[PDB]
Amino acid sequence: KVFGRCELAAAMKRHGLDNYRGYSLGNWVCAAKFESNFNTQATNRNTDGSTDYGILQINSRWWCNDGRTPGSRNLCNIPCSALLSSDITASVNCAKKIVSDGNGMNAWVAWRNRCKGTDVQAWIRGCRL
Ligand SMILES: O=S(=O)(O)c1cc2c(O)c(c1)Cc1cc(S(=O)(=O)O)cc(c1O)Cc1cc(S(=O)(=O)O)cc(c1O)Cc1cc(S(=O)(=O)O)cc(c1O)C2
Ligand SMILES: O=S(=O)(O)c1cc2c(O)c(c1)Cc1cc(S(=O)(=O)O)cc(c1O)Cc1cc(S(=O)(=O)O)cc(c1O)Cc1cc(S(=O)(=O)O)cc(c1O)C2
Ligand SMILES: [Cl-]
Ligand SMILES: [Mg+2]
Ligand code: NA
Repeated sequence: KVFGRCELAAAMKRHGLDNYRGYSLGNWVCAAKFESNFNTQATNRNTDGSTDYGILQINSRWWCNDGRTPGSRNLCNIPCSALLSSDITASVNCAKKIVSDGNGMNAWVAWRNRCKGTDVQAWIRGCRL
């Protein structure tokens, strides 16, 4: 599934991401934009044998189990396939875990490089939230 910005902003808000650990809603929408282009099916391979999965490109090295990332962790206690669902619930809950574990949103490369210190509110303006 591919979200529009306002659609994703609404879903994320419903899932309690707005101001989660101090990060306003637009940060989460912006991160999803540059990580996955709002695509729940997005996957990207890493040089360490891990894979980044789903709307927020959560990786199999630390956060989920894909059965093909030797020696990795599964700190969100989920199959990586759950991060590829049309329903963003697993992705959102795992992202909360990543952030609340003390990693910040800085965990997300694309967010750090393209969202942090920008007008992230642009991502939600004009939406009917
Ligand atoms: O894209 S929109 O934000 O305009 C939208 C609004 C409503 C919708 O019903 C939908 C989209 C369709 C829809 C989408 C999704 S999602 O893309 O996966 O996020 C999920 C649902 C859904 O009907 C199912 C659903 C989930 C939840 S949740 O437990 O909070 O995630 C709540 C609802 C759902 O229908 C109720 C609901 C809340 C809201 S509100 O944003 O809280 O006002 C709007 C609409 C609702 O149907 C009314
Ligand atoms: O990720 S967070 O938004 O939670 C965060 C907030 C602050 C932080 O200090 C950091 C993270 C740590 C941090 C990370 C990095 S990174 O490697 O690029 O991820 C860089 C810095 C940093 O403190 C250094 C730094 C850079 C910049 S920049 O010119 O925009 O690149 C600004 C600042 C920095 O400390 C000041 C600053 C701005 C911001 S703001 O989000 O732009 O308002 C938050 C915090 C800040 O310390 C307060
Ligand atoms: Cl915002
Ligand atoms: Mg990425
Ligand atoms: Na893993």
